[PDB]
Amino acid sequence: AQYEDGKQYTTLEKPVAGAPQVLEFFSFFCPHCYQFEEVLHISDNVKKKLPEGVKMTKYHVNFMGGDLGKDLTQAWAVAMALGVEDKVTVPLFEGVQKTQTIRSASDIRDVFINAGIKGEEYDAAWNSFVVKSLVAQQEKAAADVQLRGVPAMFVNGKYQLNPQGMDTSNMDVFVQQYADTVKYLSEK
Repeated sequence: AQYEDGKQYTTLEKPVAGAPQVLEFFSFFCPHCYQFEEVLHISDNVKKKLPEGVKMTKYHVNFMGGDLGKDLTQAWAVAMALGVEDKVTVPLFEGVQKTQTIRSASDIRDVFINAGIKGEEYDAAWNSFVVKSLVAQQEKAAADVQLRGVPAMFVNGKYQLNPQGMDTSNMDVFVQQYADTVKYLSEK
């Protein structure tokens, strides 16, 4: 067939109950994640082809970058809580990986301040239990899909995208295949 288990995607031995319909994992420290988001625009290309009524969820991971990596997961929680993901994703990626001007929790906060989030608003979110649960949710989701690496994407808690089974020659053909595969999986 055109889409095959073991080729464009794999199937989780242990399907995740109540998982987000489309779940992406990343780290702001992850070079391939920078490529996925800032050059390939995988998330956005996936979103453009998704069926009506299918939401995309994106979680950060702790295991790269030590203390700062965890600070970044907490800041991503803040971004989700405040609904400002599309204002901070690019400057966080660039701050960590392009300029390398993000070296502490304060440097992360500066990105939000510069993007127009009020200091009081950021600090209240940062120290909130809503954000602590969002951090825990991200960690629990990683456990649930038995996550080994990033970037990664899972559909309906059942299927794992397998980019190594797709074409890598033309970036653009790759991105289209990846996006087409997520849409196929969402309808499966």
